[PDB]
Amino acid sequence: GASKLRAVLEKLKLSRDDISTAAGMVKGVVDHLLLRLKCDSAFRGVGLLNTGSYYEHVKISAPNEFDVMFKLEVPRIQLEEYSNTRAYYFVKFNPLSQFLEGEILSASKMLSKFRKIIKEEINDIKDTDVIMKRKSPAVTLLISEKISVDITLALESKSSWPASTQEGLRIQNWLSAKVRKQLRLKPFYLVPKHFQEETWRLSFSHIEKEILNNHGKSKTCCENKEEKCCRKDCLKLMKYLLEQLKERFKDKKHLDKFSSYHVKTAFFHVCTQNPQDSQWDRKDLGLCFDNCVTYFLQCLRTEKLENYFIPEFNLFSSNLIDKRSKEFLTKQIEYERNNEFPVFDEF
Ligand SMILES: Cc1ccc(-c2cc(C(=O)O)c3nc(NCc4ccccc4)[nH]c3c2)c(Cl)c1
Ligand SMILES: [Zn+2]
Repeated sequence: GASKLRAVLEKLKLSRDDISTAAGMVKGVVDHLLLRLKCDSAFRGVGLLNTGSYYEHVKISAPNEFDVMFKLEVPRIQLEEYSNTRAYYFVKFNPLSQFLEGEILSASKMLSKFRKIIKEEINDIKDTDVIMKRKSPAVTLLISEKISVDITLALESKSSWPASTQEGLRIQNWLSAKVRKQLRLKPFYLVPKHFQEETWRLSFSHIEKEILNNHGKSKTCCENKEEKCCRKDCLKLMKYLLEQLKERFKDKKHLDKFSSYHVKTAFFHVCTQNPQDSQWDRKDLGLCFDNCVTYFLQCLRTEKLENYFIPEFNLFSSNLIDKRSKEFLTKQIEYERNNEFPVFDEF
C-alpha cells in the first residue's frame, strides 16, 4: 500500500519551502567566494558548476545541509590511470603550474590555497556568521547555527570521457542511444580523492539533473496526468530511508561509509533494469519502491554496486566498505522492510 509512502512524501514536500530561506544565505556566501577566487592567479577560471543552481541537496530530510561544487577548466589535460582502478587518475600537462609536483598535479597543494583563500574571505566580510570546519577534501562552512555547506573543487575537462566509461551509462534501452550520445558530449570532472596518492576521482554528478528532469522512455512522462510515474518518488524514499537509518545509528560507526550516492547508483541501475514507464506507474508506488529496496539489498549481500558510469569500479568492494558494515545495513533494511518501515512514520 502506497498510503504510508505518500504521507512521507507529503511531509517531505512541506519542508521544501524552508530551503528557499536557507539557500539565499548560501548564495551570498559563494558569490563573495567566487569573486575573491577569480582574481587569484590559479583560480581565474573558477565558477559554479551550474550558473544559477548554486547547490545540490544531499540531505532530503534536513534542509540545512547543502553541497556546492566549484569548477575549474583544465585545458590540454593529460590523465594517467592509477594502477587500473578505473576511477582514480593523475593529472599532468599555465595557471596551475604552482601545484605541479613535477609532471603531476598535486591535489592537496591546490586544496591548501583554495582552503586558504576561503578561510581568509570567510573572516574578512563576516557580515553574516560563517564558521569553517576543518577535518576531508570538502571545505565545510556553517552559516549561522543551522546551515552547513559542503564546497567541493573540481577540474573540468571538455574532452572525451576516459575509456573506463566506455560501457557505463547503460541508458540505451531506457532513454535511447541518441540521448546517451548527447550526454557523453558533455564535459567530465575530476575531484580530490580524500590508499594515499595525489590522484583524482572521475565525477559525473552533473549528469543526474539532466536525467531526473527527463526520465521516462516517453518524452511526455510526468507532463500530463495520464502518464505520471513514480521514479522520482522512489529515489526520494530510498534517500530518506538511508538518512533515517544513518540518523538512528549516529552513535555507532557502522553506517558512516554509506551515502545518498550509493542509493542513487542502485536506483539508476534499477532504472536500467526497468526501462518502461509502465513499470513505474504511480499506482504501484509501494511495489516499485520494493523493487528498489530489493535490488539494493541484493547489492549489499553480494558486495557489488557498480559505478553507474564506470562498470569496473565496485562501490561496495571490501576495500571500500567492510563486510560487517554491509551486513549491518542489510539487517536494518530487511527489518524495516518486514515491518512496513517504522523510520517513515517518525523523524
Ligand atoms: C544517471 C546518474 C547520473 C549521475 C550520478 C552521480 C554520479 C556521481 C559521481 O561522482 O560520479 C555522484 N556523486 C554524488 N555525490 C552526492 C553526495 C555528496 C555529498 C555527500 C553524499 C553524496 N552524487 C552522484 C551522482 C548517478 Cl549515480 C547516476
Ligand atoms: Zn515520469
